[PDB]
Order: sequence, then structure tokens, then C-alpha cells
Amino acid sequence: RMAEQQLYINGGYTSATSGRTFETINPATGEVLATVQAAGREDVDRAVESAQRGQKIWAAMTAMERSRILRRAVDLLRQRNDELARLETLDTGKPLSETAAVDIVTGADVLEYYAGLIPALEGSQIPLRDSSFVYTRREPLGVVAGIGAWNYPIQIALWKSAPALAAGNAMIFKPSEVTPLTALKLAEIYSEAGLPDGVFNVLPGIGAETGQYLTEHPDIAKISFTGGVASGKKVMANSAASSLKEVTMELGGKSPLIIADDADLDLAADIAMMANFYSSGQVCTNGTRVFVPAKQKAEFEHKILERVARIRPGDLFADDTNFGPLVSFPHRDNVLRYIESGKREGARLLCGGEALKGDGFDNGSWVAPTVFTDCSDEMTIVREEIFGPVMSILSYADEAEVIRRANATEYGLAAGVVTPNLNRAHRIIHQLEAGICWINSWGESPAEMPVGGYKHSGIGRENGVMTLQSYTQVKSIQVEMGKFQSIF
Amino acid sequence: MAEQQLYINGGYTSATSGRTFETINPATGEVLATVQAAGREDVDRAVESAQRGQKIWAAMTAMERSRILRRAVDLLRQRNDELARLETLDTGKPLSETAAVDIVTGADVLEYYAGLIPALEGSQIPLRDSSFVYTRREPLGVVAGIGAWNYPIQIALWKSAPALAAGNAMIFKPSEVTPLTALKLAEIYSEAGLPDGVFNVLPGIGAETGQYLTEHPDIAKISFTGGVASGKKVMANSAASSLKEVTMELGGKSPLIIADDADLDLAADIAMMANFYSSGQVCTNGTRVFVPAKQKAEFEHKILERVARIRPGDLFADDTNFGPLVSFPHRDNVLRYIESGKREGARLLCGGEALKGDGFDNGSWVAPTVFTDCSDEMTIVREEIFGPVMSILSYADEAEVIRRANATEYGLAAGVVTPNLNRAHRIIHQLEAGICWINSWGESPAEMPVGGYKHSGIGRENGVMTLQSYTQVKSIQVEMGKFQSIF
Repeated sequence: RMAEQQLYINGGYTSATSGRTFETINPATGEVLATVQAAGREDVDRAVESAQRGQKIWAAMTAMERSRILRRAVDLLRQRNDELARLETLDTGKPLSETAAVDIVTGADVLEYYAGLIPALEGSQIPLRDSSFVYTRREPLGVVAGIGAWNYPIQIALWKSAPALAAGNAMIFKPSEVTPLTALKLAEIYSEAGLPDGVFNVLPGIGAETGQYLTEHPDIAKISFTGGVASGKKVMANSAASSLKEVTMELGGKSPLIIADDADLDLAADIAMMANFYSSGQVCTNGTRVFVPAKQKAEFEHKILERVARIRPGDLFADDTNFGPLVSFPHRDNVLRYIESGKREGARLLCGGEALKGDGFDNGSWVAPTVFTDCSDEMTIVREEIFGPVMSILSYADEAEVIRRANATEYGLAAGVVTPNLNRAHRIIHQLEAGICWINSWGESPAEMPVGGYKHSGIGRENGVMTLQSYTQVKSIQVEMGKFQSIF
Repeated sequence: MAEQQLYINGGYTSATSGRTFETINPATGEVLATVQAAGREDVDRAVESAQRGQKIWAAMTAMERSRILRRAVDLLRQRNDELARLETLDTGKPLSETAAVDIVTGADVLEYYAGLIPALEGSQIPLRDSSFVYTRREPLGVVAGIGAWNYPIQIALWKSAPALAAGNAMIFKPSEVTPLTALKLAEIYSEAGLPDGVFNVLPGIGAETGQYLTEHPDIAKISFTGGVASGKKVMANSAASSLKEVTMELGGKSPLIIADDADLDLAADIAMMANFYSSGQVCTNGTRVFVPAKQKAEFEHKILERVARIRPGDLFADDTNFGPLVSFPHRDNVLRYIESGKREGARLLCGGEALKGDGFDNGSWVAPTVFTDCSDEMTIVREEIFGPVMSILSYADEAEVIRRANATEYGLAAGVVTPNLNRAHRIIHQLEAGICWINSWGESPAEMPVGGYKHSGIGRENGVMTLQSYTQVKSIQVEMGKFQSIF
């Protein structure tokens, strides 16, 4: 359909020297959207050298000069929101009702946030004594690398590149092989806004190749990766063994949603629905273990059924469509394997449990919105991240128990509680072992709010002031004005 | 000394590994102690102990924690000389150093963080009238510190102080070369009122105890100080096992840049202190000394004159300022580097051999060694030696010396000597190192974050930021409006 997609290095498109290509498909039709060139080792070397030269120019500008350029990129993203959203829908299978409202909106929200913070990035000064003081500089890391995931392709590209660029770095970005297209458009926009050549380069490729070449490269100072829990362990280990790179990891979760016995069950069901079936369940922070008091569980199940009836699959460009196919057919096969395991392990199928078939579904990787109830803590669907539309409903009896069971996992990304009670809301949330916690809501991730995982769900944070700072490195400088004394 | 047990849950307890090792007095070769090594089940015991202790510790008020760490400071000051003598026996470093630096600056950092506990704060962010966010700086839980042998109790204090002050429990593994003072520190913490399990000490071997710590599923963070190669393996194993947070303080090949307007007596004094303290066994040492071509001859004479002042001898004598290296294997390695310097064409200015004779034949002594006429591709210029070996390099201009200073995978420290305002700041701002000294070397105040660029480290120690990096951020959104679902 579209032309063979080249690499983006040094302010324009350039052919890869790898001689290798891959295809990206439209998950709703199975059609090939584009043939895409894959960056090889020499391509990564070209991108790093380009990034080194560009970073020097970028860092030598004033803080406000950098701010204005990133703000111009925000302006262009707002103007092109709908066009970029359509492309993202084609590449991901997510409904346009989502991509036009969330993906570029919130990606640009973070770029806009960091653009305004650049002049506020400051070091410290510490007096030691009348004759000596220390000051610190927050220096750029230099060239850093971002490795994106396929569920929010351009949003992730913006959330990694915005603080990296605002901190004075160049970033080489590798999009998921599943969804390479919008990251290339972002690089065009950055260049149009005045970003120096080489400061944002985009290298499509395969993880086993391009991703590894980046984590091994000797001149890249930091790796930021978003993806699966197991993949993150390998990326971090490779980043360390090659050259001791700094690392950020934003990985998966099995986040608990705790419904208190004083919660309004319409509200609780609304939150559970949004925590499970947005982006067809392909969200790392989803509240996929839903804990409900035994005395409310039957009514809660009814309310879930009543809202599952409001899920509308269909034309991804239609206004009322709010549910899409999964990103790929192998992913659907994995999600169906998890569903079959829930049935086989004795969970009660409340709804769904099968692929969608028939007119307008036979060419996409559709899975019906699936709810299991009567679940138990040892079940595979309860223990493991599924990354599809599968909610697990778990009965509980008391507050201490549900806190224990919520925390009894190696994941630790998000969590939430539904309660009108002041004390319950704060005291329960304070005990949960997760980095992202919602009270009487789910999913909102303001640019101001640092987000990331506890335990196996992540390293470091994205968003907030702290992430601008973590794309710098601290240099301490002591000025000694007294006469230095040697003991020799 | 008696057979040294593990320290778990507020007292000594026998290891179950079936393994012991010996620590040697580097000045005499005598065995100081047989020490038990913590095995896999022992690490498990320590983590379970730490988990229960951490809960009690974190439930106290901020000032209750502050007072306990301050009482530990008071005990460290009272016992400074006794602890220094033990550290001298275990490390070979002169008592003139250990009694003035190791416990003084270790306790300085504990005292610093004890006062900061009440200031550890989260944030609050208004989103709209109906919703706001607040953050909590929560303990990581159980963390592990793995120390190096050159500053054993100082490193134990620099890792445990912010870790404990942030509300964590720490399991600490000292170097097998120097296990003894970390056990004394654990006794002192308990005597000060630290809850049982909050500071456990597990002597052992790196490939066993250290590996088990990096692999354990319930340890949230590893902080390691040691060699560049070892740090890469610790970080990679910490990642592969359970995605632990990491801090790495590794080695360096730090450049000292002498400007052509520097007073050469000052430059030589700084070079001496940057190369021969602790017999050169210091990660931040300024072991590439760049001197302008026109000053190089006189600088070499000034170094020779000060090298002659070095006093090797009885480690407990007041005038001794130079000790043996920590171990006979380490001496063998340092001598191999010195031989490569000779083989590769560097001009030996002084030293270059083991010390022999009265008072030296039973210790791992190496003479203070200076090479000059060095070039950038020599092995002694490229690689950290961790012994008393200075490399003097001629340079011609400022742009050149900055490139050559930065042309290394290391990135720990650097310094410049110049009375000129513009030179001092402009050069330092261009160096790729985390710790930079102007007209001085070595001072590491508790307030000052320290760590490496590039292969020399991950994260930082000391300063306010290290208290914060021993917490993890939890973000909490309070939604007071009516949640909207699209389903």
C-alpha cells in the first residue's frame, strides 16, 4: 500500500545498509501496510555518530531555544492529530475513537510539559566553609536510546523522547516491529519544528537485531525500554554487560482493583470496565485482578454483564466503535491459550471466551471481551499478564486479606481502590506495592505524575519533574580556595 | 580472634554453608580470623529477618529513626580509635589514615542522613478542582549492599546510612578480604537501638554470598562498590534474576589536568595526594597526570622530591603515611602492570619494585612508583591499576588535553589545577566525570553526590539525592469527580 519505509537518520530518510526488510500489517484486515527497512549494525553506528554531532549543537543552545523548538513540535502534533491517529489505527488496530482522543493528545501533552520545564532544570550549590564550596551541574547523558512497545506506538515515542530531548540529549528510537509507522512521522515533525539533525533518529528493525545492537553499542549512555516483563530483564542485562548503561524499564503488570464493600457498584463496574477493555485489553496498567466482596459479587457480576453489552466492535473508523482486534494473530493465539487455561483450571466463564467470527471479523485478530469469575489466586489467568480483554473477578472477605492478596505477586505496576470512605481510600492505597495508584478512577496518567513499576514491573519512572532530571547525570564540582595540604 | 559468625537479627549466628575463609593481616601475613561464609539458606534467613525488621523500622516516626541513627553516630565517634586499629589490621592502611578518615567520614555520612529523615517528602499536584495527585517516597523494603576492601567500614556506612534513613533494611556483604569492621558496625547499630534485622551482615565469598544476594527474589535493590568488570556482572545478574534497582560505584582512570599557570608545588602536592593515599588503592585516584610540555621537567623533579618524603613503616607509628597493599595477590597484579609500563617504553622515574628488607619482607609492599614520558595507548595509562603508580603525560594545548582526558571508558573523577577563574570552570565543565576537584583532590563531603559517568558507575552516593534514590515513588490520584466510562 505505502512506499518502502526507510530509516530516519540526520534529519531525513536514508536507506538502510542491512539489505533486510520486514512487513507491518493492518490488524483489522491482514493487509500489508508497508515494507519497512531494518537497521543493521552499520546503520546503528551511523545513527549514533549522527546523534553525537547533533547532540552537541542541541546542548549548546540556550534552554529557551530548546523549549521553543519542542513547543513548535507540539503545535505540529496538534495540527496533525487526526491524520496521525488514523495512521496509528491502521498500524495497531485500536479504534480511532481512542487514537484521535488519547494517543497523540497525551503524547503531545508530555512533550508540551517538558518543553516548559527546560529553563527550570537546575543544579545545586553547597557551602562547605568560607574557603570552599560545591556546585553541581545536571549534564546531558549524551546519546540515549528508546525502545518502544506496540500498544501505544507514538505515545511511547513521545513519552521517552520528550524528557530525553528536554534534558539536552539526542535519542535514537526503535519502534516495535509490529508498529513502526508513527515513530517515523514523529521524526519528520521534530525536524520540521527545528530539532537539529541527528537529535531524534528512528531505526525500525527487529528486536533480536536492531534492539540488541542499541543495547550493546559502546557510545549510548542510557536505554529506556517499554515492553514485557521477561523482555525487560534481557534488555537490562544486555545494557549492563556491554557498557554499564543507565536504564529505565516500563514493563507489564497484573494490577489489582479493590472494590470496597461500601463502593457504589455502578461506579465500581465502570472502573473495572475501563481498567480491562480499553485498547482491547492491551494496556500494561490494566486492573486485571478485580477483587469484590463476597456479599456484593453476584450483583457486581450482573453490572459487568450489563456494561459488556455496551462494548461495540466494528469499523475502527466509525464514531461509536470502542473495541478493536488485537494487534496480531499470534498475540490472539496466546490470549486464546490463556482463556482456555482459565476454563481448564475451573474459572467460571461469565462472558466471551472465544474469537469473534463472521462478517467484518474474519480478517482481523478479534477476541471477544472475556470475563472470568470464581477465580482463585493460583490460577494461571490470575497469576500471569494476558495483555488481552480478560478480566478475572476474585471474591474476598476482609480488608487485611485483600491487601495481602493484592500484594502477593511479582508484578507491581498499578493498583486502585473504589470506596467513598476517606480512611479506607488512603490507608488501603498506602499499603499496596505498586507505583501507580488510582482512587475511584483508573487509567489517567497526567504529564506531572511519575509512573513506573515496583518489583518486576519496572526500573525508574517516566513523566513528572523527576524524569527530566533522570535524563541528566550529576557532576559535582568542588572549588577549593584555601591552600591545599598534602600529607607527603 | 575467635571464629567470626554471621550477624543476623540483632546478634551473631552460625552459618549453615559449611564454609569458612581466612582474612590476613597484609603487614605480617598472619591470619587475623577465621570467618564463616553465608550460604544460600543463610541469605534466605537474612532476608526474612530483614523483612520483619524493616516493617518495625518503617512504622516508627521519622524522628524516632533519626535519634537511633544519631546514637549510632555517637558510638562510632567514641570507638573511632578502636575501629581504626581493627581496620588497619584488616586492610594494611596506616593508622594515620584509618583513625582520621575511615570512621570519621563514614560516621559523617550517617550523621548527615540521620538529620535528613524528617525532610524526606513527597509531592502534591493539583489537576483540577475535582482531582489531585500526591506522591509517597516509600521504602524499597530489603536492600543489599556489597562492599569493597579498600575502605571497608566507610563503604558500609555510606551504603547503610541512606538506606536505613530512607526506611529500608539492608543486608550488607563486606569484601572477603576485609570482613571484620562491618560486623562491628552491626553490633553498634543494634546497641544504638536499630531493630533486629534492619542491618544484617553476611561475610562470604563473592561467587557465593554476593551471587545469592544479587539473585534473591525479595531484595529490591543492589548497591555494589568494586571493579568495573565485576560491576557489569553484578548489574547483569541483578537484572536477570528479579529486575532489581541498582547502584554501582566502580573504578576509574581519572585525569588530573595541570594548567600552565599552576603553581607547580601546588600541582605536585595535589598529584601526590591523588596517587599515593591508601597506597594508591582508591577508585577516584588521579592516575593520569597531564602536565604542559614546558613545565614537565620541573614537575617531574617536584614529584621526585615529594616521593622521597613518603614514610613506609610501622602501620601504627604516627609518622607512617604509606602501607602495604591489601594482599599478596593484589601486589602481584600491581607489579605486572609496572612491568608492562617498562616493557612498553614508559620512563621509570622512581619505585617500580616491591619493598624488601627490615620491616617489609613479610608484607605486600610496593614502592611508590611514577612513570613519565607516557602515551595514551600504554596499558598503564589505559587501565586502572589500583596501586601506587602515577602516569605523567605531556600535553601541548587546552583543547588537546580535554580530548585526551575524556578519551576513556572510565568516568569517575577529574580535576584541574589553575588560579585562573575562566580556565577552572570552563575546563571542568567539559570533562566527562561525575566527581570534579578544582585546586584540590579527594574531599568527598556528605552533601556532595558522587559517582561515575560511562563505565565507572550507575547512580550516586551521598547528597540529598541518594536518600531519595533509596525510596521508590508511588503516585496516587484522588478522583473526586464522577468517573466516566465509554462502555
